[PDB]
Amino acid sequence: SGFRKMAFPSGKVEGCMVQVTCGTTTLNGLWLDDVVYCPRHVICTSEDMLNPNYEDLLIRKSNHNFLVQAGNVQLRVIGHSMQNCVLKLKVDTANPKTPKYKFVRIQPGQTFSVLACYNGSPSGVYQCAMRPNFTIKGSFLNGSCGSVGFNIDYDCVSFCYMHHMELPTGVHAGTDLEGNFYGPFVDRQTAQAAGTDTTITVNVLAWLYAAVINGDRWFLNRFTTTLNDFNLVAMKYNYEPLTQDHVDILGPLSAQTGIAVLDMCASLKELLQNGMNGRTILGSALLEDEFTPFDVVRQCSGVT
Amino acid sequence: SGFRKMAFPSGKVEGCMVQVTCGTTTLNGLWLDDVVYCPRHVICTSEDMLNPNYEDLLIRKSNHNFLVQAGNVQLRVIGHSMQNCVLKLKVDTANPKTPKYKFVRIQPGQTFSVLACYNGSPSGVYQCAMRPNFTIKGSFLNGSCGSVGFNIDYDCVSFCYMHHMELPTGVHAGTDLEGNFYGPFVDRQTAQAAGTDTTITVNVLAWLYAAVINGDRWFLNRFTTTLNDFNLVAMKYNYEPLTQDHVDILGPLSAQTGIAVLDMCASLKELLQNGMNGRTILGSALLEDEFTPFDVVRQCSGVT
Ligand SMILES: Cc1cc(CN(C)C(=O)NC2CC2)no1
Ligand SMILES: Cc1cc(CN(C)C(=O)NC2CC2)no1
Repeated sequence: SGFRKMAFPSGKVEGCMVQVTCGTTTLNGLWLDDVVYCPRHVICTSEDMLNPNYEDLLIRKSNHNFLVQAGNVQLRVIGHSMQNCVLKLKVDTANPKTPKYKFVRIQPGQTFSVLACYNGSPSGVYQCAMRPNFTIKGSFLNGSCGSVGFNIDYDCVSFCYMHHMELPTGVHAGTDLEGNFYGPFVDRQTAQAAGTDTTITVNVLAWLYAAVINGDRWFLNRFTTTLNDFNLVAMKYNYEPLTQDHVDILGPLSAQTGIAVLDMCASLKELLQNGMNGRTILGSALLEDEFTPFDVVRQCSGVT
Repeated sequence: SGFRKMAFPSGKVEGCMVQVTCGTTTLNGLWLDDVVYCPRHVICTSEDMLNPNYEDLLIRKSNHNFLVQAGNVQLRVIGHSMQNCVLKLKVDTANPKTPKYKFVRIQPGQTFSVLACYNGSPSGVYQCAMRPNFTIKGSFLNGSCGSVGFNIDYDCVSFCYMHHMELPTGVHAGTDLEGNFYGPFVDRQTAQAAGTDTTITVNVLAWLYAAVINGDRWFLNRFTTTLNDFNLVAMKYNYEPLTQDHVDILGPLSAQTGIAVLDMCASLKELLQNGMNGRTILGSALLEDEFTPFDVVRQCSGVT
């Protein structure tokens, strides 16, 4: 029993983190096979970041200008290319700790673990969601650039995020491992404002199911609703619309608890309209939206 | 910027987890050098757990009755002993992934990371505190027994907790790595009720400092207080008494922010008396107490 904001064990990713330095800029790289992936930011001065022309800045850079250090051993760079907003540095040594891996582009509302790194060295691990406005709410200081987000399916690491930057509002933006930003963000130090950070409704519902499974039941009410009625209330409270696809995804939690998804929606509707009245659910005074239905099943079933 | 509930990178501990089976009971062991540490519970049936005599149960057990598997390779048990509530199984192979390590007994209010494991396999990592009633609020299913809690200082893992059991209230109790329970708990399936789960005041203050550093400042007020005045309010709200030792520990955060500790106490006093009025601090609607002053400095400074 008990329900925690749980990250994947980070060991497989720790084995992939390196330091990348270009001139005076140091950040983190991801070493998979004989390729180090890092933000193309590695080539900018902070001056450059106001209006960088990355193709033009990159002409001035040779293989030997990219210093890649794995622990306290230097890797030899034998090639480099820009793919979207990442650099791929070809090194002469395959990472011997390369796990089975994939590159995946996640959807908003999907959760993942972040291994926060500085100078190629892991500092901590925490669990994030891709927000509906394609930001994440991370913990990243200067030097954390190139830290990665990931899911693990048994022995396969799915890399979904690389950290590039902090918006003036102190929320975070980054890319998939093909170098494509999530959302409309660019790797330039300019006016970039996030859209509405809506609540990930299907995740809140999943977490309410987790609460019931773990004995927190006070919020269960005598009502039901419909998707259309619930969605009118969702819209008013800046919750994402709930679709039949979300209802289908919550089916196994519905089955395990015997609470119909639309009944849990009606409980959630009352919590939105009435508030918590100073009560807590799984030690929270707000409705948690950074657990997916898959996360709740995993943590409630003990998957390794 | 941003502030997350962050665990230590788990790789160094992942390398130490094994499966221990005795008869029909499987749980997790910690493999350091040529010793596997596991809950003495490994020898009980669930029937046994109602009133176990561990010395008597252990007479019936030989080295060959303890099955230790590291990945899919069996370790040879060449000796076994009971130390308090843990078994030490001597194996014929030193763990080649043994990190630098210490065994430490933490105080209430100290935080640590838990690597939740099942069948010797890591499932997740999350951050815990030793509660003032010597419980922890974990996420542990059947089979999670022997999962460990730890801190890391650069390259040295300090092991502070091993998971033994769940109280009927769904909170958790365990031992240090010498096999001594935190608090008054015993490894028997009996009436064990936790005392008052008070709030770790010095940790709340640390987290309010983290909030100020990260731009959440709305709760800063025009008041100050004294330790004695604050403590009258703390007692009323089931907060731990704040000592001058806690004030001293918060000194560096005081210095960094320029908010006197007693001023932050007065802000906290107003939050206790007035509530949050539906506002959040670092994305929380309650006062978080599972960050130590050391945690806040570490996460705010980017220590690896
Ligand atoms: C603060 C903060 C920084 C970041 C990522 N970033 C832009 C950097 O690390 N820049 C340094 C490496 C040249 N995210 O939040
Ligand atoms: C639920 C729950 C279980 C636990 C730890 N424990 C008692 C076990 O794993 N018992 C199984 C191994 C024989 N903590 O919470």
